[PDB]
Amino acid sequence: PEGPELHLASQFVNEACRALVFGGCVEKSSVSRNPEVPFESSAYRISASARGKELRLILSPLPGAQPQQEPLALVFRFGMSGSFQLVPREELPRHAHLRFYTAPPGPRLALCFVDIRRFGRWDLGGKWQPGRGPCVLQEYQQFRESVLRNLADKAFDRPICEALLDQRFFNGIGNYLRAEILYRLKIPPFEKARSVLEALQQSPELTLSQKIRTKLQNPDLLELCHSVPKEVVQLGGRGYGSESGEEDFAAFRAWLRCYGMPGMSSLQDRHGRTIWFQGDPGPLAP
Repeated sequence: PEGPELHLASQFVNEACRALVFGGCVEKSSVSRNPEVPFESSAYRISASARGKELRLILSPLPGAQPQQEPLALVFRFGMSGSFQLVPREELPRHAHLRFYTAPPGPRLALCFVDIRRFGRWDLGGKWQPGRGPCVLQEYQQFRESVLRNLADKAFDRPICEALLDQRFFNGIGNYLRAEILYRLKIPPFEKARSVLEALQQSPELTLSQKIRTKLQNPDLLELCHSVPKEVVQLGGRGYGSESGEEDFAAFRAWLRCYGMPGMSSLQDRHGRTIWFQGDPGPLAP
């Protein structure tokens, strides 16, 4: 999954859970190879945030809850089939591998991490993955600066379509977004990454008037690494976790200009991931 989905999933969790009280233990399926979550509280609130391709839950005991329990953070990576679902307690999905149950009063519900393929992962603690860079959606200025300061890194000797998947520098960008972003600027996917980005490197250097004149109609690649996934977010509304998936995917399908589209070219990169593009593949093409 890519950054827009993580963000939209966090939004869903937070808003669905804002007034719910959970209670008891956190239950893992026997089959899941992820870690048991040691946690017990009579009354706790669940909140979420996202950063790139990760989602962080925070489990926060409420006043007077027993036994004593510190807040506990958990960071998820969904994999191909992971999701969060809020379901009636008697309707637990088959492949609900981690579950949180509401306490009374009110209907008996379960927040579930669901994942048929079992490629999703969680770890104990709030820590984001070591080395994953700033989120392209939520941390744009730090993301941009981390790329520009580090352009001498060997990551930028690679073709731009491969560098766009390096999560140290483009946390949140995956295979559909790299296609869409490079297509907007018609940058060949196998141009050398540093050659594409060099001209951006060394705010209130240029004034707003000067940026309106020269930059507004000419967004750069790092700008688009933020704005293109923001389009998907806006498009997603509050559909995550609801019954609107058929309408939502039809809208997504219509939004794509390049990925998987008729007439576009495709090649395999060094990791066997398919890059979609129009026109010249660039000099470093296989």
